[PDB]
Amino acid sequence: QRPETRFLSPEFIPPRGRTNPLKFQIERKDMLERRKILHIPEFYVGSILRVTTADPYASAKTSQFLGICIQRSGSGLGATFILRNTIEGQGVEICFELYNPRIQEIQVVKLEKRLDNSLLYLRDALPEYSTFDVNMKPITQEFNQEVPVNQLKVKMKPKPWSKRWERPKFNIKGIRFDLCLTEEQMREAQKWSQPWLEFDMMREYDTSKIEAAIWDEIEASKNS
RNA sequence: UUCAGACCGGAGCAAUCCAGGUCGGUUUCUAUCUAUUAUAAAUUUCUCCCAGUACGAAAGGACAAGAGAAAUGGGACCAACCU
Ligand SMILES: [Mg+2]
Ligand SMILES: [Mg+2]
Ligand SMILES: [Mg+2]
Ligand SMILES: [Mg+2]
Ligand SMILES: [Mg+2]
Ligand SMILES: [Mg+2]
Ligand SMILES: [Mg+2]
Ligand SMILES: [Mg+2]
Repeated sequence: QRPETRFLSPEFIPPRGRTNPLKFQIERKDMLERRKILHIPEFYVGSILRVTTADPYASAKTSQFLGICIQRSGSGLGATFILRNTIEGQGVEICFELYNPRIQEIQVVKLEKRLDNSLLYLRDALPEYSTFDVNMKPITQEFNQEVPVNQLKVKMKPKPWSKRWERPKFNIKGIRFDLCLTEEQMREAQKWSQPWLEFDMMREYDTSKIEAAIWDEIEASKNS
């Protein structure tokens, strides 16, 4: 059995603006020129990575970092992702540019999908979830063609949290809300819900034409 | 401060009073007329040097020239970040 679904790195998806499509073919040709030197592996928010940077100021030019991918955003050449880790008890985040020429090797130790598409809420979660072993070895993939969905509820510090996570606009399934909240506050949070949004139709973003076109563009670019 | 209430010194037999303190106390306008409603052509630090040299018995110790960084003020703009 060969389950086959093509994972397109999220920054090959052009934004909704009215920008002239000529711009996007340029960015694509550049970042696809970049793909051929530095190899960029798949990963998702929740997946654990280790990046090697060229560091001008250190003695060993290589700087090593390891953490969770908390969120990604961008498009074209300006793609970025954010790593999070606790070193010695200090919470540390880094923002990396995917296509930046300073980055030498990216390495995936654990490929994983956690329930929410961004976790900034690991800021208010207890220190365990942000801690990782600097030296852990890459734990490989069995080619199940199923990226494992780890459903893990989290514990949080007492309020306030850097954002209000209980409220509907965030759609957080990952947080454990029974232990961290009271019924009153769970009714409060329901006053900000906007039920009609999922049914808004016109607010929906259509892709697939573009998907076919640019995927064909990537095939065509690998061939040559 | 500056009215109406109120205490506390004091002054008056009192009513009341002292540019003496203290607490409290309504801030109204829908613009008729005149006036007016975006051109540009930078300013300042602090470093780095020079040169620890010129200057003085030593102790302390420069400008000028030349490379950098900022900050503020003009004019803009969202690839990223952040809202
Ligand atoms: Mg905050
Ligand atoms: Mg009296
Ligand atoms: Mg009052
Ligand atoms: Mg008063
Ligand atoms: Mg007034
Ligand atoms: Mg008029
Ligand atoms: Mg008016
Ligand atoms: Mg400015």
